[PDB]
Amino acid sequence: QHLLQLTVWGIKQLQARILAVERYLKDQQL
Amino acid sequence: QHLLQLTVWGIKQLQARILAVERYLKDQQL
Amino acid sequence: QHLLQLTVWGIKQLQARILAVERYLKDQQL
Repeated sequence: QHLLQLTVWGIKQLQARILAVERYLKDQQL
Repeated sequence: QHLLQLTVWGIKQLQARILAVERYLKDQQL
Repeated sequence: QHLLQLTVWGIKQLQARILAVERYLKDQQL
């Protein structure tokens, strides 16, 4: 129903996925 | 014209780019 | 105040973070 709210949530989900990738690179020492 | 529609599409495009990175890490065995 | 404007900016910020990851993979030769 509230698509703008949904995009805010979607952006947060994608932020968490990018953060997990950044952290993975750090943790695996690339 | 419909900027909220455009942000939905943009989020989908970024999702595909993050997915490609996740898959690359897996495929290259990091 | 203008949440749709804010999501456009947020998407741009996430795009820059994904781009930095893509470039990192290239530069580190994975």
